[PDB]
Amino acid sequence: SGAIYVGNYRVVNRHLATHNDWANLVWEDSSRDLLVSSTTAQGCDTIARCDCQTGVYYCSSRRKHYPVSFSKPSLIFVEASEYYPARYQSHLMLAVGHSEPGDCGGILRCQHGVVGIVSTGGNGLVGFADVRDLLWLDEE
Ligand SMILES: CSc1ccccc1CC(=O)N1CC[C@](O)(c2c[nH]nn2)C1
Ligand SMILES: [Zn+2]
Repeated sequence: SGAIYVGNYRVVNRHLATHNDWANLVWEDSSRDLLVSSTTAQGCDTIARCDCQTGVYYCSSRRKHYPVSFSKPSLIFVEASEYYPARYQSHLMLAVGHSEPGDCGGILRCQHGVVGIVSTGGNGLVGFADVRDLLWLDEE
């Protein structure tokens, strides 16, 4: 579980998106595992606009924030699960770290702000859906 609240938007994992997210959809991308929906109140999370490769992420399976080195967003092959088949997910960044399915939504952050949220995992690796290129989230 977990979301980003920036302006009048809510960013969640497309596979965890609620009924109310679809009844107010703004943008969604199955290959990115991202879904943006509309909120009534203003959000206060700042999105990082940078090329940072070091940061801190929340892991709910450990009630802990872990510092990590992560690769740049890339087209990475992801194992088949009950939400998606085995395919290449785009804008994905991998780090060596603990990750469990219920961890999806935990924010990855650098000194510039919010980099993304947990999307993939297993094998002692944790994958994050980058949001630093969705420049429109700030404006409108
Ligand atoms: C943190 S995910 C994880 C952690 C430990 C083990 C396995 C996983 C993978 C998983 O169960 N899923 C469920 C949907 C998934 O998040 C996904 C796929 N593509 N985009 N989102 C991958
Ligand atoms: Zn940064």
